[PDB]
Amino acid sequence: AWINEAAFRQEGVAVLLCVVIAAWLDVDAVTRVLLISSVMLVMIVELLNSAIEAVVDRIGSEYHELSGRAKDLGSAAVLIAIIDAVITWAILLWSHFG
Amino acid sequence: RQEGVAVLLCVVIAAWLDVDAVTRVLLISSVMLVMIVELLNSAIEAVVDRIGSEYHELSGRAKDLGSAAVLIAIIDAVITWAILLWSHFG
Amino acid sequence: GFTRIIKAAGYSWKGLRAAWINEAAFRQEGVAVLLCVVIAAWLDVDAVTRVLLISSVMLVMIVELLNSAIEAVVDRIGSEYHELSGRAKDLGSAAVLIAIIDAVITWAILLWSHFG
Ligand SMILES: CCCCCCCC/C=C\CCCCCC(=O)OC[C@@H](O)CO
Ligand SMILES: CCCCCCCC/C=C\CCCCCC(=O)OC[C@@H](O)CO
Ligand SMILES: CCCCCCCC/C=C\CCCCCC(=O)OC[C@@H](O)CO
Ligand SMILES: CCCCCCCC/C=C\CCCCCC(=O)OC[C@H](O)CO
Ligand SMILES: CCCCCCCC/C=C\CCCCCC(=O)OC[C@H](O)CO
Repeated sequence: AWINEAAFRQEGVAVLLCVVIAAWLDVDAVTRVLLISSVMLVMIVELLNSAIEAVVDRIGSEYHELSGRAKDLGSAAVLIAIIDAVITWAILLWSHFG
Repeated sequence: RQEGVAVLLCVVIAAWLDVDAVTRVLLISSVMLVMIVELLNSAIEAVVDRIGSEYHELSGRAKDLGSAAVLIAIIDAVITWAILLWSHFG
Repeated sequence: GFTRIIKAAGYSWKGLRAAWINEAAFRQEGVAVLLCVVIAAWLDVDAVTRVLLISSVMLVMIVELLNSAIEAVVDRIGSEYHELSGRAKDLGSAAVLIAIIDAVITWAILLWSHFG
């Protein structure tokens, strides 16, 4: 039901492409696992974030400081996850094709 | 809890196999990740239920989203074990 | 598309800033994580090992943030004791601890192999 939204689609596709790319690369096994897991974690974390966003919104439209805060914190996690993935790919591919 | 059974076993098997430390860290973390995601999913369910037993579009949305996260974590785990065991026994 | 990023980035900054400003323990964890990343970056190890040392402490930060987000929600609903509120927090806290243990182990194991 949730898959049919422009934000999740654009997100799922990026990750999915990375997994596909990671499956084609001529890298050793552990590197391949690290390339795939890192981007999948992005998707996992984004899903939990959106889940939290849903709960907040479920409570209602009336703004509360802690409502904004839960979403910010959620967003921050997605950001750290993405940075983790960027760092992971950078280090492992530089090592490999550099 | 039978998740810890599945978990301990994965930890046992990973401990038993003659793999290097890096491989062993990945076999274990991939399983630990499923547990972290499940506990966070469960926490989100706890909150959805704390708000009300009554149905709401957004309450089900939250639960579907958390559940999809657990699934992706499980898939990540299966892929990790497949790839590493294939390579270990390659 | 461009704005989704810009918006989310700004929320992310507010989240980090809020977590930092509100708890000493969060700041101290941030210091620990940053020291760990820096050490991992300045260490004579292969790339995969470097990535594991780094991603393991990052995960700690990720689960810390998600869990604090859940706490924010619980606290938002009511200050009153409620079984499901205590439970949400208990579960979330379990998650954070596992992430931390996984990290300590990951570093213990990998640093043993390299140095020992
Ligand atoms: C060689 C190609 C890959 C290079 C390495 C980098 C790949 C891994 C990094 C990112 C993939 C996930 C991106 C998520 C989509 C996104 O931006 O979401 C923004 C908002 O929607 C968040 O709410
Ligand atoms: C002679 C043969 C030796 C090799 C035998 C290989 C056996 C592999 C056994 C287990 C791997 C499991 C990977 C998925 C982890 C997972 O699913 O975590 C549990 C949760 O999903 C529970 O909800
Ligand atoms: C590669 C490392 C990426 C990050 C790794 C994870 C650790 C992140 C640690 C802290 C998050 C940002 C903290 C912001 C600092 C802050 O709030 O100062 C006070 C001012 O706001 C007052 O006006
Ligand atoms: C986000 C969009 C990215 C778009 C990128 C476009 C350019 C293609 C780059 C890499 C693909 C893999 C290419 C290398 C495959 C490779 O290493 O193959 C060796 C062996 O033959 C494998 O068995
Ligand atoms: C129940 C079975 C689940 C099956 C899940 C499929 C996972 C797809 C991942 C990679 C595709 C490429 C194949 C990877 C094989 C492999 O070990 O690659 C590492 C090293 O490159 C080896 O040298």
